[PDB]
Amino acid sequence: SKIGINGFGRIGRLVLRAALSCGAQVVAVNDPFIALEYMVYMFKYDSTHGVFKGEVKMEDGALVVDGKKITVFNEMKPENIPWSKAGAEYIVESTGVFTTIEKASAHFKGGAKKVVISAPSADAPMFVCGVNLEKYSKDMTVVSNASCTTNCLAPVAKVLHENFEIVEGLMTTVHAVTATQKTVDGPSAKDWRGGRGAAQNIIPSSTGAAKAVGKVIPELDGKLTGMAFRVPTPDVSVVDLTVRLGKECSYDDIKAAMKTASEGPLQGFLGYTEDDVVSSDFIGDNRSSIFDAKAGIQLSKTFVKVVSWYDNEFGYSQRVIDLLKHMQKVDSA
Amino acid sequence: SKIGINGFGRIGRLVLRAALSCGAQVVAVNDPFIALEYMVYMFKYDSTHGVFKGEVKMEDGALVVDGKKITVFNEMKPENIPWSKAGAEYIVESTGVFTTIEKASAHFKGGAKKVVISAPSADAPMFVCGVNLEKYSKDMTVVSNASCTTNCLAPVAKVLHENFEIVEGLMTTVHAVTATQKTVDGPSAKDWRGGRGAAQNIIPSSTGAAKAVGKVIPELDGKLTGMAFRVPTPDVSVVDLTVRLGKECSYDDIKAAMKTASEGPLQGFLGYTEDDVVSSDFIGDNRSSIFDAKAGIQLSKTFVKVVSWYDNEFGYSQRVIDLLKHMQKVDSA
Ligand SMILES: NC(=O)c1ccc[n+]([C@@H]2O[C@H](COP(=O)([O-])OP(=O)(O)OC[C@H]3O[C@@H](n4cnc5c(N)ncnc54)[C@H](O)[C@@H]3O)[C@@H](O)[C@H]2O)c1
Ligand SMILES: NC(=O)c1ccc[n+]([C@@H]2O[C@H](COP(=O)([O-])OP(=O)(O)OC[C@H]3O[C@@H](n4cnc5c(N)ncnc54)[C@H](O)[C@@H]3O)[C@@H](O)[C@H]2O)c1
Repeated sequence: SKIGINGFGRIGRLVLRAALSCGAQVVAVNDPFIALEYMVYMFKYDSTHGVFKGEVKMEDGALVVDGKKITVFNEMKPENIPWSKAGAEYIVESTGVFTTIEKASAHFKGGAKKVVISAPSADAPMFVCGVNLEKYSKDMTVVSNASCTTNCLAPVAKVLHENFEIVEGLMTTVHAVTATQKTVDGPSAKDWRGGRGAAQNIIPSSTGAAKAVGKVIPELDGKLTGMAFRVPTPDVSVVDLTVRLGKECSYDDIKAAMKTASEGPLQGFLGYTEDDVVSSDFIGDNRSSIFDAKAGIQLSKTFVKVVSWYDNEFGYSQRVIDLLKHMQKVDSA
Repeated sequence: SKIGINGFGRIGRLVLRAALSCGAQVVAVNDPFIALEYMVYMFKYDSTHGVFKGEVKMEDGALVVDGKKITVFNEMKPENIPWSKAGAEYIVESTGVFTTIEKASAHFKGGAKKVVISAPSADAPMFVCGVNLEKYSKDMTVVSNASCTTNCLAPVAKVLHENFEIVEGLMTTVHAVTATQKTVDGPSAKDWRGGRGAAQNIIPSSTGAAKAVGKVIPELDGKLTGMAFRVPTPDVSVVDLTVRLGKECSYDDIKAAMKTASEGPLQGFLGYTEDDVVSSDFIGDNRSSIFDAKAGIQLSKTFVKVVSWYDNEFGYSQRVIDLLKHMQKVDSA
């Protein structure tokens, strides 16, 4: 394609990494609070996933990724930052704060052209590879890729709602740690989630599963809402989902619905292991939304329980890249 | 006496809790980030060491810590922040930045007088219990309380030296705790110490061991040096040591010298016990530096290896307080 990145730190690494092996092309990297030498060791060496490969070294004004000429920009606040340099018309922002068109688009001034991001957003285009279909078209400057939780779910709905329709359902996600969770105990910050923890506590926490879903698959777009529980589980996570249903259920029926369908188009999204209680392995299995039958599956007529999953950290990597290609083609096509 | 604190965070809780039960009088803590309501829940709230009795509450812009009317100060930078104002005559300091007369006296600025600090202090009076003896006189306005490690350590010498003089001492800490260590993997900041962990991956690193020890009896100063190992362990900690000396030995012999002497002057510092290898229990055992014969022991005549215990969180506290009383009385005199 041809792109650059906000935040060498988690999501990025792969974006860069996946874009390289996974998808493709060339670029540049934007990270004040991480320097040249670092980019190398850092991106190369990561606790969750293992190590890199290739060569993680800097030569000429920059870092050499499988020699695919790459660079680092220090800058705080995109504007400040070039981006013009290299010509990375398609940009991926991990970030945190940076949510919404302004700052996103702002990016443009410094350079940019198209912007697609890691994280939900109230104002601005919202997306994911699952149901995205026709949604995104040239009209577009910027778009977003559903949260770790969100992207995973959108898929689940499809076969359940479309095939089973769906009325009234709620949820929880037992999760693997994000940047935000701290060691020992102490302060915290916004929306709180009491930042008292790490190794000691199973921590209650919330989310925008509804909104995201709805917009990803409106119809739904209200018939859902959610919350969550964080554990020391560093990398990787699973979700529990609840629903009531019009067409009558058979646990045999459901997991199958997904399976057959699963086979289908969806691919980078789906899964279905009858296999057997896999904890949280995945973690670089190489799967998008990926679910299973049995697990803690349970059944009755109009009411049922289902559970799918995540391998967030990474998994998100592949559908941003997934989109970047869709995006790429779409726009310039 | 009369005190105030730099940053409601770890040490402080106790700093205060203790000073409250253990020592006394009262205070007002300093912190732009940590707020009013916040404080009470926070302090009162620690899975690690526990939950507080009495009651932690916010009134007329003050915290009611076991009644004893209390103040909270919102300033970034001491100088900036009042002191005297609230009647805070002695001031302990909970940070690394602030270490040294520069910022130190600063507190004086706002309105202090006596300063006492969590952590070593190359520039300025430095100290520990055992050796702290006469050392501390009105002469000084500010003194530094050694690191978690160091205080636990200084104990070693005392016995090793007087017991065997000693011409060669070295060491290793099985450590845990401290924020910097970030979840998963990323930046970290100055000095390296790789904040590349938590649960997965242990982290090499060095600090306050040999070097400092000296001031608490330089005699030894030189015949020593140190480095440390950190486990995902939240709180508690163990030190290992090695030395060669003037002899007359047996692991039995040694523990005995320390035991007897242990009882002796030192008491609230030292120990012995036994209990095979006990464990990292001592998480609020209720003692300073505490060691054990058995735990682990190795022997070769003019050379042996030993181990000790320092519950950093809870431990250092008693000792700083321990000093707050000494200091106090010391100067007023
Ligand atoms: N962490 C996950 O597992 C995960 C999963 C899915 C989505 N996300 C999304 O990723 C984003 C952050 O997650 P991450 O762990 O991959 O990020 P990260 O915190 O590891 O990235 C932040 C780092 O990027 C660099 N950076 C670039 N621009 C910066 C700026 N303006 N200010 C400060 N630092 C800047 C700095 O090195 C900074 O420390 C969030 O939007 C989050 O919702 C994260
Ligand atoms: N952690 C230990 O086990 C241990 C043991 C002995 C000594 N110490 C000493 O404690 C200090 C840090 O360790 P800790 O975890 O016990 O402390 P903490 O990090 O975890 O305490 C820091 C607190 O100060 C606040 N703060 C932030 N910026 C500040 C500023 N500019 N001025 C004042 N307060 C500010 C923070 O918000 C937080 O509440 C170091 O000086 C260290 O040498 C720690």
